[PDB]
Amino acid sequence: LRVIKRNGTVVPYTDDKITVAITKAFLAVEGGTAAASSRIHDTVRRLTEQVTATFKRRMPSGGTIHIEEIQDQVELALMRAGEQKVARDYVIYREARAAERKNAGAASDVAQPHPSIRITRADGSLSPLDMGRLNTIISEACEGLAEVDGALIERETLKNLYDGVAEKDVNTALVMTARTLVEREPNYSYVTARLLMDTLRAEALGFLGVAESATHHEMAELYAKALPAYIEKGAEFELVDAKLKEFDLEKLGKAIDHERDQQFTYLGLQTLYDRYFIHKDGIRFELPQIFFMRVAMGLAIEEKDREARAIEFYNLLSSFDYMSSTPTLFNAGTLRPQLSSCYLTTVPDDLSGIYGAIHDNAMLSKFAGGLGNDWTPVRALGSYIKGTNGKSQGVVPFLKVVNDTAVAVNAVCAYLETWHLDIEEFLELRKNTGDDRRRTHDMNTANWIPDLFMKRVFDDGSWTLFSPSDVPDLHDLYGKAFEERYEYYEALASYGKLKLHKVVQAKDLWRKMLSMLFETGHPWLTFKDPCNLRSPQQHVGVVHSSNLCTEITLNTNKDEIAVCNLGSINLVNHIVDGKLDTAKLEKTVKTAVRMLDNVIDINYYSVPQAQNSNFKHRPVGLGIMGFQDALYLQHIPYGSDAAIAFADQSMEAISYYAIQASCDLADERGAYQTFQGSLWSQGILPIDSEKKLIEERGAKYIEVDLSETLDWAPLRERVQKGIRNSNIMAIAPTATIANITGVSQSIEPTYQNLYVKSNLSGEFTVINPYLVRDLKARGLWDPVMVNDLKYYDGSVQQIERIPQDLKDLYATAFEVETRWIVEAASRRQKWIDQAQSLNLYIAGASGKKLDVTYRMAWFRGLKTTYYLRALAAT
Amino acid sequence: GQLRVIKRNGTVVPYTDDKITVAITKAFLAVEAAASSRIHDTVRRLTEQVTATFKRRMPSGGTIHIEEIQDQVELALMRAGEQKVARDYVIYREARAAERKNASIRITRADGSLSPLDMGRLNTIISEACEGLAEVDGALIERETLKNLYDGVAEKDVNTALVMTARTLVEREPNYSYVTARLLMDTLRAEALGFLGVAESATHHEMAELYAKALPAYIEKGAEFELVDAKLKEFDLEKLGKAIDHERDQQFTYLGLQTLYDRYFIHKDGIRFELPQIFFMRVAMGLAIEEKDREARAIEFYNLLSSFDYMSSTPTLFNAGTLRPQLSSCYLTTVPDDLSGIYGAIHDNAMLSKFAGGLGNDWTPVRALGSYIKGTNGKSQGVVPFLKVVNDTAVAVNAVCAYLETWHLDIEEFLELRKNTGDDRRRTHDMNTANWIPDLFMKRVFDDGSWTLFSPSDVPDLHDLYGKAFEERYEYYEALASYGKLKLHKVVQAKDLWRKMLSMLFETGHPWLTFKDPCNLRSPQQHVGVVHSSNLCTEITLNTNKDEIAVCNLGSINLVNHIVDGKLDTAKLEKTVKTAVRMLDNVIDINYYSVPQAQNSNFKHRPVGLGIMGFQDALYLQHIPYGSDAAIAFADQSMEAISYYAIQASCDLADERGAYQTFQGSLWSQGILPIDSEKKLIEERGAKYIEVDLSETLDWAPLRERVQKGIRNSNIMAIAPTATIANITGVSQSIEPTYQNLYVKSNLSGEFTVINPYLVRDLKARGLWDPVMVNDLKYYDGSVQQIERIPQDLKDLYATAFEVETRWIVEAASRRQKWIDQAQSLNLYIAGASGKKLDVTYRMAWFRGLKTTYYLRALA
Ligand SMILES: Nc1ncnc2c1ncn2[C@H]1C[C@H](O)[C@@H](COP(=O)(O)OP(=O)(O)OP(=O)(O)O)O1
Ligand SMILES: Nc1ncnc2c1ncn2[C@H]1C[C@H](O)[C@@H](COP(=O)(O)OP(=O)(O)OP(=O)(O)O)O1
Ligand SMILES: Nc1ncnc2c1ncn2[C@H]1C[C@H](O)[C@@H](COP(=O)(O)OP(=O)(O)OP(=O)(O)O)O1
Ligand SMILES: Nc1ncnc2c1ncn2[C@H]1C[C@H](O)[C@@H](COP(=O)(O)OP(=O)(O)OP(=O)(O)O)O1
Ligand SMILES: Nc1ncnc2c1ncn2[C@H]1C[C@H](O)[C@@H](COP(=O)(O)OP(=O)(O)OP(=O)(O)O)O1
Ligand SMILES: Nc1ncnc2c1ncn2[C@H]1C[C@H](O)[C@@H](COP(=O)(O)OP(=O)(O)OP(=O)(O)O)O1
Ligand SMILES: [Mg+2]
Ligand SMILES: [Mg+2]
Repeated sequence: LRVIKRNGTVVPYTDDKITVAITKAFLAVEGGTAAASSRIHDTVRRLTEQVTATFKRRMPSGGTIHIEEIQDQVELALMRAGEQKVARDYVIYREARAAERKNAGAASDVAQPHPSIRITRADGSLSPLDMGRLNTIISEACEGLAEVDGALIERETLKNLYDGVAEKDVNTALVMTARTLVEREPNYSYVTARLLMDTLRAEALGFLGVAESATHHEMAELYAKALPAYIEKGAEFELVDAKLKEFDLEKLGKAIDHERDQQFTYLGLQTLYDRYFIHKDGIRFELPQIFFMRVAMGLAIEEKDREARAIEFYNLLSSFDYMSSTPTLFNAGTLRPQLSSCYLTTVPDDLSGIYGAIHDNAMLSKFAGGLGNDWTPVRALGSYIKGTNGKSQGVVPFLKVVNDTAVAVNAVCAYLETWHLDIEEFLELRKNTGDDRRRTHDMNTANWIPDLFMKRVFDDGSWTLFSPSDVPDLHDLYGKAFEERYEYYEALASYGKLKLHKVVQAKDLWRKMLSMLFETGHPWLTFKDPCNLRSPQQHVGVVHSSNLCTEITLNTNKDEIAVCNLGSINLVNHIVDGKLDTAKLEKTVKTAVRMLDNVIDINYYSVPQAQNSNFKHRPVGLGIMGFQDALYLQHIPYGSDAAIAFADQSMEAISYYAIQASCDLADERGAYQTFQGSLWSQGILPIDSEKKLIEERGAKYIEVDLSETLDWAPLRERVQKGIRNSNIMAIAPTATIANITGVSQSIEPTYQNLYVKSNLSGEFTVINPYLVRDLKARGLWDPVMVNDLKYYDGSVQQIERIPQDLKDLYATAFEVETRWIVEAASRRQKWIDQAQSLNLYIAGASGKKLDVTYRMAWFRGLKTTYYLRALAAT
Repeated sequence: GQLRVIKRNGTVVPYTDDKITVAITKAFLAVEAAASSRIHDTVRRLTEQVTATFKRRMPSGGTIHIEEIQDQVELALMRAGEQKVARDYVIYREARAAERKNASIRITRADGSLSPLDMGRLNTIISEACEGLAEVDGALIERETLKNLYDGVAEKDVNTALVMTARTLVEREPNYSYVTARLLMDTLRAEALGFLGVAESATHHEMAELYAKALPAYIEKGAEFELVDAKLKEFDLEKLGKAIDHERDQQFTYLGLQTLYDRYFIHKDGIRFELPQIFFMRVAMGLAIEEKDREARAIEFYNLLSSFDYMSSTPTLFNAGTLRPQLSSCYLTTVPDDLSGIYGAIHDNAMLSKFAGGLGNDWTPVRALGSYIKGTNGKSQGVVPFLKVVNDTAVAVNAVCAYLETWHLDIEEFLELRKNTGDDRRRTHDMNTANWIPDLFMKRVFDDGSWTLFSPSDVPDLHDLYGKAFEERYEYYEALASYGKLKLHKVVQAKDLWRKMLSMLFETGHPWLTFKDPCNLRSPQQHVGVVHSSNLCTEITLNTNKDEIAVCNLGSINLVNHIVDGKLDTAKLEKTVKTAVRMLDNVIDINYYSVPQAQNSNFKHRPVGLGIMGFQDALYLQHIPYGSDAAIAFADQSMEAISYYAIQASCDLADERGAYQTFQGSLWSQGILPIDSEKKLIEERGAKYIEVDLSETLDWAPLRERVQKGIRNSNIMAIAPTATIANITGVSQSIEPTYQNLYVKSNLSGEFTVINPYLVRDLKARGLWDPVMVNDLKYYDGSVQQIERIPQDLKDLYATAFEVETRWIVEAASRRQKWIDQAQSLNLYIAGASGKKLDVTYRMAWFRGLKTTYYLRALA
């Protein structure tokens, strides 16, 4: 055994040097009277033995170890023996002599580090790294952001570079060490996006022949030069609609604001660049502000004032005040643009029309469309079939054809009404096990529940199943009319005059519905009668189901496939110093509704009955997003009366402006064809729809708040003169567009304040930017807090240092009681003419808890519910 | 209690685990990115350790300093092996300490009002607490206590701070034990005098006048609440108040005063209103309640108790002077061989244990497994199923020791009743056990003979026979059984059973070894009964029958107070013994008897048991090592003188009160004193099997002549364990050698290390007491054998229990037993664990004429 001295030399391993060292430390804390002590000597030689033994235990016949490796094991032996005073003075003294070595080494230091790395160009030529341009992009990137250190990033980058780096991976190196900093300061996310933009500018501009490279503020003059170059190459490759050349590109080139690139989060820019920016040969040649300008232009190709409206639409989009739906963003400004990709259908009870509906499913899904299918009219197991002289097997064998079409065309949701004789088989279609002939693992399902069924649940009544072919009028009836006609058929079956039927207990079927929702996630629960009694289009059709995402309530028939034309307001951009900017909200809603009305005319239609319904009724669906983040800005916890109040009044405000905007389009473009007879014609607004719903169903089964903070009487008058759209509002999921704009999803509570993305190199944690901002004000943002958040997967509950006001404000989806989410949705639904996609989160998971929850959802006048997220751990 | 942390700048905050967790976590994070997931869990363990250490150090709460916490955090990290984190914690902590160095008090009275701290009174109570003590520093106490105070500190917590400060200094200078006690007295005075209303507070000097005022108030208030016998009002309370000596409160050690305050001083609604000297006067008055000259005897008894020259037994201290006083709580019974008497005996156990009494049960007469029962036509299952009922009764009434003779056919099951594993129906985990060993059995061991087991129902006379009559009769039954004339029996080798007995004593601690024949042959009462067993603690040898439950009336002499100038003070010793024997004879008459068999035996035979304590300390004051012939001679001659004065005292009481009812026929009437009965035992057993020193130093012949004229007590002497009364008087337990010279008292008040005060005094006298010596003693757990600086004479003197050869203990015990008419509780200590060493140890105990042995404390 030998030891590597501090500097090179090798010497034999001598226990004495260890024994002397430890003895020095004992004699330092004690006096000299400890010099001759059997105790010290016995202790030291014991510590020296277990140290020397440790080196023997890990190695065979001799070896070599570092001098510091021995010092560490000496401290270990002293420490494990509980020698606190001797161990710490050993550490202190040892560190004092390390300081003298470190300092003396720095005094004798010589400086060589030079020159610089040579950046390799694409053509293969070497070039010295530009330090001036490197400082420019990182400074313009840290511009306007707090607690960001540009010099810190430049130093950490400069480390991981080698002679012969390419300018390609010099930017990625800047990005790599920029997102590693978002964990301790979220504002680096903006810095990370601004650095990545440098690659995009070089990529796009170099492709367009404008410039081989450029900085941010250099875009103040280059965005106008790049736009006409972009349109010319875009149309050349048939990636952009040639009609866009009819715009005044010089005027639009000046309207572009290059500073809005600074708004992007890293995730938002990645999203657009990966999937939305136009490209050729893998090269993205569409820059972000030109992307927003393309969408604006595509939405204005038929406006009288092309440029003025295009600028109005570009300003709304590029500022993140509002964001068009995913299909609009992707296809606006391109040939035959699919601007809407959400449809509702109803399937007729004949074989030709069944397979006509299968055919429509395939065509509508050819470009990623989502579908709701009303299958209630199709006759159930045991029904007679003339011509065949046999008996039907019901809807499920046809749903299997639907299921395999969805697989073949690359989602769809089937709806069935609760008295349908196939309902029991329907509830089990998504079980993991069992007969596969009775499963549709690639198709969604939803219950179309009449009020009467829930009434029978509340009252422990019975419930009769029928085949629709024996009761063909029930599906189209609703409200009192349905309940009278249904009880007539019920009495008929009890007197043997309607053979094909099944009597069950309503509570038993209800329990089966909730257990399948819990076990399989399906079928979802949607309510037929509020969707129909509150539909503004009752005079010209019937709502036969909702859509794939359960927020749309539009009529369907033989000649009408309803189309959802969607967009969402960004509530975050309408919160100022803690308050809702009522004034700015009206301006954004007015422009949003116009853009959505334009979508109807520009949209390219594949099936004629989808064009027919859109042109006849002109429904749109204006939603919201950033609700949870808007609560943060007001310091309102989602589980409070104050959040329920904000949800009520914010929807009432948007609703007023949205309805008012539709009146303005009616003055300019004329009311939609079927306006005459609609609820709007009768002066029955959504707030009035709630009142009549309570009258119809009865206060015994529904209770909803009816408060109002605005004056609707003047608007209730102007609406009767005409509006442009049969439906205005719908709150849909906003997965992509919330990520693009950097806000929370629609109305969802935060699912978790922390997530650990891991998809390239290492894993990068992302923490709720609002949570960290509040923890700074309290002075509670530090390394230990970060280590606690990871341990608790982002939950601020049960960490002592956070005060209770923040534990409540940053409660996660599974630690907010479900009643808050339902009551909030209930008050938003008072002002929405369609519905809202409502995910529910339930910890504890019991059939009892599901019962009280979905009874409450119905009792509070909700039209739809969506996914159930259930945990049985609590 | 409330754990309060004192900041670096005086302020006070509540104790919060989180502060420690955050600090330790920062150090973990300073070292390390993916393996950082285990930080939260390991840190929470380390925090829990630290919090548990302060809970264990301050179970009732208290104050603590930041730097004290910091040191416990470091120690916790260091013991866990977190070398990287620990060293980084140290470096950072020192860095901040470097940075820091460069860059009034009011009290909350019980009524909630505030007032500045009376510095003047604080100086006086500290100064008066240091009176007469060397190496005590009143200024240090004041400065160190002030560091632990703060603005708004509760009144009581000031005294607590004083007591805690003084208590930690006990390990540096033992006299601080007296300081700690005297400082504690201040809260006792305020608590008691405020309750009685004679004063709201008082200093020690003020008690010179206030004790006399507080005695009448105490008797009246106590009598009113039925906590004191109303007859104590008949005493001249003025004359007894003047007799109280306030300076005797300055004698208390901290442990002794704390013991009296927690468990003895009369209390009402949680308030002790009985002060120490009043406590001793109540006991004295309680023991003098039937005396002709009540005041003179009460003063006589008060002077004996309050001086610590002698201390009555715990039950006497508890209950003397109260209504229906249980002054004795130690009993012996014998269980007859019939079911009604078996359950009568169990009924007696419950009744006698109703107030913490201890019991010795003789179960030998109950017939063994296999015996015929004419109740039915079945077989007995032995004594153990009934011992199970005894066990459950001890548990339900919560202390009981069952005795079984060595030929009993259930003995092998009896030997295993305290094993930790096995069938619980063959175990009695809450009941003690002891062997009742005949001399013949040991003779068989010495000679490697056989041994036959019988059921007592076939040999019902053996248990009461002893000596040569037992041996003749036993060998008759032995031969009778060898050829079929005795159905139920079992032959074994005596050596094999003896090995099992010793193996069970070592592995389970039970059963103990006691010797039936020395107890009976030397009993003064052989003419009226038979000793059937010893008691719970193995020091008492008294007769029992169906009409007589024996009662132990006990007290012990403090030998420390009878050594002056390194020599035994026989004049003072004579005075102490005479008064002590009187007090014990009074206990018999005053004691309330709930069982008539107990009253009958006490009134007929009037046995008492005067013992000793402080023997080890008495050796220190003479510089006599326990392991030396000088210790044997002191053990011999000190008990000889005590026994002489005690026998003389009992003659004096017979002159005054009459001899006890069964005196005629006793060994006393035959002129057979304990020294004579020892010589008789030698002749009876045979010199081959016993050897005891028979030297005398006193002139016993005239006393032998006087004893035959009449004595007051059938038995006089017994060395009991003195755990509590030795702690009250601050002396070593009974005859035990020092167990350890250094240990950690882990009380509910906190923790403090105690160091042998005689050892510290001798080391100071030689200039060897310093911090290095302290750490040497802590390292070696009090042992001085491996400390080179300590001279050899002190190494011998301060050897501890496991370092004194067991032969020394047995010989000293053998010499004491020459003079004692009953027995002595004798613990033995064996460091070398082996059956061979156990064999020679307990053979020697029998061979040296010992009556009993007690616990075996062993190591391997
Ligand atoms: N022969 C050896 N074998 C093993 N460990 C050794 C040996 N010599 C030294 N060490 C270890 C034990 C101590 O922790 C430390 C010794 O410190 P020290 O005696 O000062 O030696 P060193 O390497 O620092 O040289 P120097 O004499 O200048 O101090 O290194
Ligand atoms: N006064 C002291 N207090 C505490 N520990 C000490 C003291 N003196 C020595 N030691 C311990 C810690 C050191 O590692 C070792 C002494 O070796 P020493 O050579 O003086 O230090 P070192 O090896 O760490 O540095 P260097 O040799 O470079 O001066 O023993
Ligand atoms: N061969 C078949 N296999 C399975 N289902 C069938 C078959 N033929 C008909 N059906 C089902 C599909 C429809 O739900 C229902 C009605 O079928 P359809 O072709 O429309 O007859 P129909 O409408 O001309 O006459 P009717 O409705 O009066 O019986 O029967
Ligand atoms: N209230 C408390 N309860 C328990 N331990 C505490 C408390 N305050 C501090 N500590 C202990 C835990 C660690 O050993 C150490 C941590 O020091 P620290 O948290 O910095 O307190 P501090 O007195 O130094 O105040 P600060 O550092 O905030 O000025 O002190
Ligand atoms: N960076 C660190 N490295 C190692 N240990 C640390 C570190 N930070 C804190 N600790 C440990 C030791 C510190 O005493 C404690 C945190 O207390 P801290 O307030 O930072 O210092 P301190 O309490 O010793 O002095 P002060 O509080 O007066 O600044 O936890
Ligand atoms: N039912 C029983 N179960 C167990 N042991 C019993 C039972 N009855 C008696 N014994 C035991 C208890 C004694 O040790 C022994 C003698 O008891 P017991 O029959 O009451 O005495 P005895 O004197 O009245 O009758 P015996 O004529 O048999 O001596 O038998
Ligand atoms: Mg060195
Ligand atoms: Mg600190």
